[PDB]
Amino acid sequence: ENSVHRYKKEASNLIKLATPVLIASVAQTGMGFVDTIMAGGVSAIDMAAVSIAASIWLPSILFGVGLLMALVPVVAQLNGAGRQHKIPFEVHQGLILALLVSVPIIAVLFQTQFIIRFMDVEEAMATKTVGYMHAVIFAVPAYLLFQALRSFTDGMSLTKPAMVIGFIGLLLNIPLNWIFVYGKFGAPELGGVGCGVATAIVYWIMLLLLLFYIVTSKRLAHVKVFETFHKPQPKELIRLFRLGFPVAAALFFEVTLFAVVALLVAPLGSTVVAAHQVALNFSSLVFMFPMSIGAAVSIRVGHKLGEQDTKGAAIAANVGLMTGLATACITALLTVLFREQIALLYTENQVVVALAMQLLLFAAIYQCMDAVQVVAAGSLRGYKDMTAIFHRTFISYWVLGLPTGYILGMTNWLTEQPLGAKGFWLGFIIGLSAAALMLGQRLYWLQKQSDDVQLHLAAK
Ligand SMILES: [Rb+]
Repeated sequence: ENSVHRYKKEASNLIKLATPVLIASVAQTGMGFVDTIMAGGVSAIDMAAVSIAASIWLPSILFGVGLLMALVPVVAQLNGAGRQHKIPFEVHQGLILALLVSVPIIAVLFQTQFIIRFMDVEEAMATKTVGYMHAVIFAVPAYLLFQALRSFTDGMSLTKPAMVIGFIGLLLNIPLNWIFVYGKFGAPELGGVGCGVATAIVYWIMLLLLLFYIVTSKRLAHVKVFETFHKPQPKELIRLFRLGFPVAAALFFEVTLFAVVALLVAPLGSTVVAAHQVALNFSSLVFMFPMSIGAAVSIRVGHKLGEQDTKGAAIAANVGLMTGLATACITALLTVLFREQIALLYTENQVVVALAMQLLLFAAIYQCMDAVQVVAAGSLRGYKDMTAIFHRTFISYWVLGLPTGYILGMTNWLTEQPLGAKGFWLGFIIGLSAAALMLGQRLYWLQKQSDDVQLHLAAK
């Protein structure tokens, strides 16, 4: 029984979600730069590049409040095989809040879009172009919710819709852009106006997968149909909040903090690229990896949580964990080689490859400890309120990390080190391996007794 049944089902479960979830990222990122940079990038005169950049930036924060409307969707809990129903209303409910948020964000949207801060050039251009192409990315989150139930939750959990709008999504974007970003066959557009239009068509397709793969459930029924408002479930939404609030600010409010530091500590040279290029890019993607595992094990841990209420921990926990280290490990320890050519990455010259190669190094290891931090956290703890204190945990490694890490760049500015820039980039890792330690002492919390339905007695 020891490890036998563990790695067995552990392995399985993870992958069924693994491959799914992974490909999905290829959507986000894949589609992301694809139709985005491709056209509105080397076309609106690179004024497509930097312009559309700040564009979806603002959105970045937004999509943030969006994950709040996603841990709700981990609520794929009430199907521990138990209430394989009651979820339909639980869901419909979420979806509502979906809109009840996108709008609270449209505000921020329209207005600042008209305000920017300066008048560079992205103004007019990106500004309102993607501007109403953003009204588009409000109807997107609605779909996002669908994904909640299906996509990830997938009724019980059959994360397949990934590759659905996945391979299908990115595909579409491409030509939709072509003809629109300029193409012309009813109207020829511009870069920002482009990536943007491509976007309208996105939540379009998304809806497609929405209704479709969901109310069609080629395999199941036990679905939706009649729904309604709510004030107390919307108080449970205040729980969808007091669960989603701990994630929204976390990952994204933090997203701003992330931004903060680096920049602040980005005047440390032309390295900007080194740092920027290296770290950011490559990493971001390897990060994309362990995060994949998370929501898998996060949901996977959340379904096995609800059956006989067995040992999903050692499983989902000790499993998911054990493996991301591989991926982190494997990706990290494979990363090592790829420096030089990876370095290339952003098509240029020697431009940092050396220190880049060095900075490159920093990432491999981050990916490592980062991985560990992700998983446990957002996943196991991602189950519920842990999300509340996984959040606390979040900033614990933050303030400690960064200031410690910048003051590491700055320790050069203090004690002493071979390169304050690279090195400060590093202090950041300290943060992630630091917080990564933090959720470990969240070691289930005394593990689970019957304080499990207690988490769902404050979550139910
Ligand atoms: Rb990061």
